[PDB]
Amino acid sequence: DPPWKRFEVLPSAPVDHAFYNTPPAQHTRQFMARMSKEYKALQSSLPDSILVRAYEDRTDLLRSLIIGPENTPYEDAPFVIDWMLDANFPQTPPIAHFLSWTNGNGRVNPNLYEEGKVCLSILGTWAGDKSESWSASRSSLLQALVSIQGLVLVKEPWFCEPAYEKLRGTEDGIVNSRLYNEKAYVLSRGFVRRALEIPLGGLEEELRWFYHTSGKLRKVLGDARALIVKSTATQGDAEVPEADRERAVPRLSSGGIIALERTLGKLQALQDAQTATEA
Repeated sequence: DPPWKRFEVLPSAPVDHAFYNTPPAQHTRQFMARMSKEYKALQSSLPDSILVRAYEDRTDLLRSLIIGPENTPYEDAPFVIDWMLDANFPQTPPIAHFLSWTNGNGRVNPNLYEEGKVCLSILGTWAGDKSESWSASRSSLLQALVSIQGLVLVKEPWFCEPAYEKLRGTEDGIVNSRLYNEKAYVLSRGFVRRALEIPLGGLEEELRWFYHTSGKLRKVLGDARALIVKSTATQGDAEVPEADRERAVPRLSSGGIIALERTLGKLQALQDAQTATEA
């Protein structure tokens, strides 16, 4: 009944799930009691910006949706991860397959690979970042999901690359952070397009409610169009205006404008179809 429920168990894993064709393993006797604790934590503590779906028929598969936070290149865009808990969960970390709707352009974040890999210590896939290593007694799916939102979908993701952290504040790191954020912003807009063009199993009504009923597609379109005007006004300038400092995405290049307007045609076409169906 609620249009935006943070945690729900649905009847059936969707056929579009990344792990739909991997048959479910047996799991230990303690697995189901552990999932009861995991569900209780998701229901109690997921923020409004993270949806999770579990399934009655596949107790080893989950799908999550994270909305990009405000004043990041990711703002208002949907990030979907398909999850598997293997036979050894929770001894072993959950397995993440990120849906990278990047079309060969590269990564949308240094830790979110185009083939689906998520590099975080809490997923057992990276050594020594600010997310803590996985362990059954400390860790949870909830903690994994808030680590992605809190440590990956950040304001200046270019520094998620460990080598580059030493360059904060420097003239080159500032320039490269802006260049990176311009690209992540344009690519993230394409994530809104993909999530709405191709119905996502178990998340169709939620996405429609967020982008249509609650007005976030209007916001995405308005923000992009306002950014095209400001980018046209400042296309030459050697330095960004003072009020636009501290903005995650202060301006776009000419090629980014064109790229963004390609996506706006598809996003406006989605709004137009919705406005039709309401007549």
